[PDB]
Amino acid sequence: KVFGRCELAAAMKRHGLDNYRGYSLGNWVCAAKFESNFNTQATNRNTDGSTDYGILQINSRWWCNDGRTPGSRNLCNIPCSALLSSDITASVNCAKKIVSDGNGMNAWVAWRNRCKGTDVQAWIRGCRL
Ligand SMILES: [Cl-]
Ligand code: NA
Repeated sequence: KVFGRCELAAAMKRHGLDNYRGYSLGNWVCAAKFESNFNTQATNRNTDGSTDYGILQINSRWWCNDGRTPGSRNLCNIPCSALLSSDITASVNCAKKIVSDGNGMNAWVAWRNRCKGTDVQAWIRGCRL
């Protein structure tokens, strides 16, 4: 599923991400834009043999089991394919763990490089939330 900006903003808010660990909703929307272009089906292989899955590109090195990432962890206790559903529940629940790992949203290098320090309000402008 390719979400619209406001559709994703609404879903993320419903699932408790607005101000989660102090990160406003626009941060999460911005992160999803640059991680996946709002596409739940997005997958991308990392140089180390892990893969990133879903709207927030969650990495199999640490967070989910994809059956092909040796010597990795599954801290969200899920198959990575669950992170590709039209329904973002699994991605959101796992993201809540990630953002608590010590680095906050810096865990998403695309957030740090493209969203951090921006007028993130722009991402939810116009949306009826
Ligand atoms: Cl933080
Ligand atoms: Na894993």
